[PDB]
Amino acid sequence: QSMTPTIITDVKSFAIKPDRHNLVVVKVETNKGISGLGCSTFQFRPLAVKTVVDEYLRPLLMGRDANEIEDIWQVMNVNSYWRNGPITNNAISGIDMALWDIKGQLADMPLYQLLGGKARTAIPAYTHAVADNLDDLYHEIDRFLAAGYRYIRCQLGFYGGNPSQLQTPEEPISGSYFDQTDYMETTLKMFAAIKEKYGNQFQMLHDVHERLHPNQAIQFAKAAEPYQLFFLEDILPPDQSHWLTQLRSQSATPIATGELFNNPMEWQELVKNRQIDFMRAHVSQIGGITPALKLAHFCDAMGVRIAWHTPSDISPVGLAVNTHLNIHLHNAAIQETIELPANTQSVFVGSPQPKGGFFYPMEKSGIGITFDEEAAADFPVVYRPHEWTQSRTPDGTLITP
Amino acid sequence: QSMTPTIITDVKSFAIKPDRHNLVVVKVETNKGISGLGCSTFQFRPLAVKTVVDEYLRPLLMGRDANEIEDIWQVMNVNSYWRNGPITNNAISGIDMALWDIKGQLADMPLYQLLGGKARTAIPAYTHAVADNLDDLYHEIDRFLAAGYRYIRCQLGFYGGNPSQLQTPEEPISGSYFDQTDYMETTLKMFAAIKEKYGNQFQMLHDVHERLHPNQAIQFAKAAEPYQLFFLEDILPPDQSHWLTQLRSQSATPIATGELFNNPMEWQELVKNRQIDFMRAHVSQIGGITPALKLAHFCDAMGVRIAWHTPSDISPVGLAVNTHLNIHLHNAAIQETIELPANTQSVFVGSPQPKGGFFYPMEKSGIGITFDEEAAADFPVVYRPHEWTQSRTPDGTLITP
Amino acid sequence: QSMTPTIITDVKSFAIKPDRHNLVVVKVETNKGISGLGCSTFQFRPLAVKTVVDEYLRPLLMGRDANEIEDIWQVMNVNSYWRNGPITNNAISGIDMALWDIKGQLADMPLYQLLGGKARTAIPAYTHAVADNLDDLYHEIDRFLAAGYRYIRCQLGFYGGNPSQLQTPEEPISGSYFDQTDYMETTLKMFAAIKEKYGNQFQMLHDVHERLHPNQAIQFAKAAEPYQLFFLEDILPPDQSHWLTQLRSQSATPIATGELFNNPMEWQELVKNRQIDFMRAHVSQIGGITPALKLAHFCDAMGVRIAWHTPSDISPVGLAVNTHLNIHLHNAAIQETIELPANTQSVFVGSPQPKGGFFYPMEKSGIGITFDEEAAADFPVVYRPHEWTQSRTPDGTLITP
Amino acid sequence: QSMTPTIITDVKSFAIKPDRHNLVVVKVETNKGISGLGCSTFQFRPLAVKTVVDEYLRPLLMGRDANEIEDIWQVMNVNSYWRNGPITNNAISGIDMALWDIKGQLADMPLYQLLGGKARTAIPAYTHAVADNLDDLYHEIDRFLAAGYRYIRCQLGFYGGNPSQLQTPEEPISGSYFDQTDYMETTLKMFAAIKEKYGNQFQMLHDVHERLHPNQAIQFAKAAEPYQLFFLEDILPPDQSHWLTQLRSQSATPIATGELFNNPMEWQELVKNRQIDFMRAHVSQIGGITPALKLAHFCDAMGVRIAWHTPSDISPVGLAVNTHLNIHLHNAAIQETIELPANTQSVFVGSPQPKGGFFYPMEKSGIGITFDEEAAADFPVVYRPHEWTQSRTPDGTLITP
Ligand SMILES: [Cl-]
Ligand SMILES: [Cl-]
Ligand SMILES: [Cl-]
Ligand SMILES: [Cl-]
Ligand SMILES: [Cl-]
Ligand SMILES: [Cl-]
Ligand SMILES: [Mg+2]
Ligand SMILES: [Mg+2]
Ligand SMILES: [Mg+2]
Ligand SMILES: [Mg+2]
Repeated sequence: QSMTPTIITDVKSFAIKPDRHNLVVVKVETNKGISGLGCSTFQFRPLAVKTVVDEYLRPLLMGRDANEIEDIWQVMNVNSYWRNGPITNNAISGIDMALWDIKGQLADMPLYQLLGGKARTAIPAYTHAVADNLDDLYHEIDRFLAAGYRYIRCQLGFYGGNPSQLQTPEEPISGSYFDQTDYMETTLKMFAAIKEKYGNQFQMLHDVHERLHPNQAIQFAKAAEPYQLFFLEDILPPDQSHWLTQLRSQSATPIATGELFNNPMEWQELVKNRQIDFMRAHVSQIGGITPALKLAHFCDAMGVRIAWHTPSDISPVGLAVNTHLNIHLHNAAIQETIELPANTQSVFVGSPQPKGGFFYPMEKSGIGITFDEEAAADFPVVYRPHEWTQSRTPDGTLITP
Repeated sequence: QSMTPTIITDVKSFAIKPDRHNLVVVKVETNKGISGLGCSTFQFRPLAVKTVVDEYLRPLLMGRDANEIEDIWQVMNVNSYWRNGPITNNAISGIDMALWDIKGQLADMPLYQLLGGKARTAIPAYTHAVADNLDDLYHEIDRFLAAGYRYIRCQLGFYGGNPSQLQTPEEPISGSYFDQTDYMETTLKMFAAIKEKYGNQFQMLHDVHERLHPNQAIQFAKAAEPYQLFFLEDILPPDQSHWLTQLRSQSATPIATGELFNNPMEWQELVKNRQIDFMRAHVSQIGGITPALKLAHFCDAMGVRIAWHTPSDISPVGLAVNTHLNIHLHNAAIQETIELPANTQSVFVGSPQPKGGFFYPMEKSGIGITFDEEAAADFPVVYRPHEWTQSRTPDGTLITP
Repeated sequence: QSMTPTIITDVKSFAIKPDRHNLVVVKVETNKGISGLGCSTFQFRPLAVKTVVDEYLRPLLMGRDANEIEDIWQVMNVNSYWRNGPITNNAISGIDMALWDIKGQLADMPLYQLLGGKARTAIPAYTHAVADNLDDLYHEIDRFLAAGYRYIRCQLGFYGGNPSQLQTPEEPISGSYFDQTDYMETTLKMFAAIKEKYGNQFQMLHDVHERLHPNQAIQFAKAAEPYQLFFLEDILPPDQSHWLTQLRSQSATPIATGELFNNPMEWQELVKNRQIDFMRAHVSQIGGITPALKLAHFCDAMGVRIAWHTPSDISPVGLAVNTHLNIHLHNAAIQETIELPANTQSVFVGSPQPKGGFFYPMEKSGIGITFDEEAAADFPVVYRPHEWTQSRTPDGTLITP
Repeated sequence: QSMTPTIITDVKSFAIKPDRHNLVVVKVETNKGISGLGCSTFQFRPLAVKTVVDEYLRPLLMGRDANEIEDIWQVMNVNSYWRNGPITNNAISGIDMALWDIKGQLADMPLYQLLGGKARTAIPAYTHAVADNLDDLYHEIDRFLAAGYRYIRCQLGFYGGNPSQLQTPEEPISGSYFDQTDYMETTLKMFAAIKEKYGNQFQMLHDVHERLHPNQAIQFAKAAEPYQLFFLEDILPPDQSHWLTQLRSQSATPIATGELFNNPMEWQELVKNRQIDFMRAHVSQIGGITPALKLAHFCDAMGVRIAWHTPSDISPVGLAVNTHLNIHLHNAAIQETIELPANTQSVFVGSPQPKGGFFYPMEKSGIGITFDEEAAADFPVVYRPHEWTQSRTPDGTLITP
């Protein structure tokens, strides 16, 4: 034959914290001595993801033929009967990505080539500029412009912190407090100042990060329209996305959403009805490369573009996968980038980095990342309280974070 | 590197007629000595497809890097500005399939493995039973049942021929004549007779082949409901598919359509609105494997299944491609089959054949078909008049064929 | 009788290039010595159109009664089973137009009279002003205004060329490059400058030529609204025209589209739902005069107007046909015009030319064009690479051209 | 030139009653000695139609160029500012038809040839079988079957007459009385009896003639479904046609309507939304051939077929026009026929008659009818009370007739 079964002989998970974020990576070993890596990084619940991989997915997968990625994905997806969700899908993602890594290595092709080759020369990147005053923000923007970036996510002010820092009722419920009206006003002030100073030199992005009640979100998105953002992101929480119908009939601000999605019913109608311009799914949250390709193709049919969520809390394996998908998929639009720290580079070898404001194709076979098991051992998970997920308006209402 | 450019060094087309149908196949040669085959078979206009490949696609493609299938597809698709259509897309398909063949060979994987592996053990097949009387029809059905088929397309009577054979006005316009009411009545008689004789032993399919005016189609599809067909196919022509809205609200007969499609606007709303159950696209009519994968994924998002059109007028290259797609795609449902004649097997080596009513995965790297250039030379194109495409009702109205 | 059969005794095609564009014209001869001409001009695939006419339509048509234009159209339209598309329809168009030419000659009436007579005195014309700077653009506009034009298509800048001319990634994929944001900004700058200088002296048109992603198209069309264009054309590619729903609910910019259409499913919903103001079909792309009349009447029912695509790459036969249709149809709005060069006038006699900014009725019987077979012989087809159909944004993405 | 102006030198109208129905015909004379005839027959208000032609259309039209049918139609249509309606449109129709007659004569072509030639060999005809008992109905059906008819409109019982003939309140308001429940029950009894006796030998039609309240109409149409009528006609009055939405979602009975229409807003949504299968417009009620062609093309786009209203109260000029339209239009379905009496044949020469259940193309140039002015003089209009238009249910409610 030209191809024999590739038998899974081990499944391992590694929950580690080299730098600021808890990561989870999965390694699948085979009888051929070809191993694959995958990203299962859900930084807030890494121990729970590890439990799923070690106690449930490993015994399910042992002995199976890794060549059949599609069937294995389908099996994993429904294996616990109840399905979808952030812990469930991250565990599945690590396996699915590792199987694609293995297939690329067997083919001796980088992942983007195995998938059908490139759709572009390189994918544009965007960086993040955030400061509590305009002067410091301009300095960040200036640096990125000199580095070749033509797309920059911009935020003025910080929106969290002790209730002592703003007007609240007495004895406020503990949490991370901000004022929605101050957030909107300050951000519009920022848009106007950046536009006046930089004009067409680059395109702003901005992430509303579900800070607003529905009508506030609609008003804010309308107000963003004159500033010609590349996109305005997450103006509504996932379960109130239908409110976009009112916005879309009166505004042409470009809309991105989806980093929070982990269930197809969150996006099915949005995509079918062209209610968003950019799908921002986090690949591991939707269950890996297998479902990501299908989603990208569904979006493409509707003219919806892709901008996978690629935050600081992603492993270099997940970063590499997004790079391959972005080079291959015709409807990929942009690649979110945050600089990788030194400890992380010590554990993961081969991570892509932007060059002159673009990410170029990665050429090693498979995903292209090597994992140093021994170095990883020095960086166990460390518990974080992440108080920003207890976000409150001044009256003490717990809002979507 | 793990992978160097694969430079296209020739593009050849072969219009041939080994048996009953004019075929067109394309061969792409590379600097690596790896060649790929593709199907461009549009049996009614083979010389026009050959003109497009030889005069336009060859000079466009010479020297390009065959690894970049996605980019090359995008380039070909819009290259003549005006696009879509049966001649345009068949020419593109032959190239696209050949590039996938090359990529599979470079990977040393059969196409279904390169795409992500299998989603099933084997795809069910269906055959065709057609006769002008019930007794002969039963004999065909009996033979197929003994052979292991559980799905059989059934047709009673022939619907064409000289106007002398039915009541028409005097001096009828020349054409292939039939009576729509006789067709409907005879077919319902067939459904009832088969159901009484065979019950649940197999599932019938039936192809209406756009024979009907819209209300007739709706009535006929409703009348088919008690007979539990696997699907009822092409009840409406492509430009009147919106009439399905009336049918779908009052009937649950399973509906298949799409073999005629060669423009995404033919299916976009049908799929988005779940107005069909099975998409029956002819892969070469939609431009090859690249767009077929995207369409299958779009359909999958909506719960629509795939049953690629696989008639007698398809080359063994196109047949092999459908087999790989059917093994790989989770939403593939069934594979239409017609027996391959001896002359064809003389020119094409490696064609898949059903075994016990299923098609199994093909294991040679790439698509898996070898083409005998020398044998092909003995079978030039031969002009056919195909009078059945001049179909008329008794009054002489030219209807969709 | 008052009328005997008109038997088709030959069908000839001529693929020629007198000037800048490959043309295809068809000639139908009859037993009455009355011949007709038709336009089958698809400049990018002229040899393929010729193959269809010579190898397939000629034998189908020989001996038929040319009087029955409607039946012959219906026969041709479905003759290859699969149908629609640019090559298929252009071949059909040449025959259909020639039959109308013959019928007009037998009637001794110009085509517009045969169809029912005029609906206006003369159809307004529009010309094209394009330059890479405002000063040169104003000089073009000034000249057209003095010539009597009240409608002028305006474009500032050129949007194509070597990737060396803009910022791209290294080793850019070959193609014709432009920047969408620069295109939008420069065009809005043009609208504002022309409005300030000329005010109400004439109405601008502008052709977006499917350069934009969907949300960009919507934003750009909204931004065009204050400039009171006669129409804004092709803001979206044909398979993403549904995105107009979002635009139409928030903007009253006049929208034209359809030059790319060659399948009724591209326009059926757009027209039914009044989502466009002007239908810009290219008559030969939709299969000739027979389907053009039906489409114009369907549009008229919905209040949609007609502006047939009449570019430089049309034969004088196609130009004459559009002139007759524009004089006759109540909902015809405007006639796109580009000057005809000398070599072309050497081969075709009788071409209409605008006078004082209008086209007047043509008075010779039939279509009114004579074709010089001998002169045509001096101008064979010459292959063109047309790199503009390989249009890319800076990242290298192949976009709709 | 090939064609000079054709100047209108007189317009005459003739209101006559050769047999059972008041007819109105119009004659347009020209400077060329070519005259045309048109039908303005609105049998209930013939003197009012004559007033419009003689007092208003004649002075408007005198001296105009008859060649410009399209412009003249547009002028007539809006000439009284307020427009549409049965008297307005019938007057316009007579002129429009006469101008087409003139154009056909100038072309030396029968009207169907001038329009583009035939779409079929001959149009099927249907006759009417009506009796107050089944036996007499069967005798009518038997006779028509022997004559070659395959389509027969069937009615059992008569639904009108003195209130003495059914149960009513005392001192009933004068009118023509019937019982809706008796009508529905008797008609379903008829459907069942005919089906049992004749089966597939012919297809029934039935005209509900707006006898029913909306829910009754929906129930009745559903109940007709098993009987496979060619169509069920006028189940609802024109201003309650929207009630079809409920019927269409649960029934596939074929629906025809439109003989009452004289305003495009009556049909615009019905056709656009495919809520009817057959459009039954009375050509003179919609303003003549010019708007009839447009309506037929609009219907064709939507897959709606045409069956022009051709009752006994139509002039032979109107009958001839319908015959030409039915031979030419691809979506024409059937031609209603009632036998022409002897006095009428004395005044009009050239009337078409069905042969073996079909109407064949008419071959004289123009419409093909000659009018005997002298014979017409013997048949002045005679006032009729037409009590059937005062239709009442037993309680005395005046219902749509
Ligand atoms: Cl932000
Ligand atoms: Cl084509
Ligand atoms: Cl069948
Ligand atoms: Cl322009
Ligand atoms: Cl009136
Ligand atoms: Cl009746
Ligand atoms: Mg975000
Ligand atoms: Mg079929
Ligand atoms: Mg254009
Ligand atoms: Mg009626």
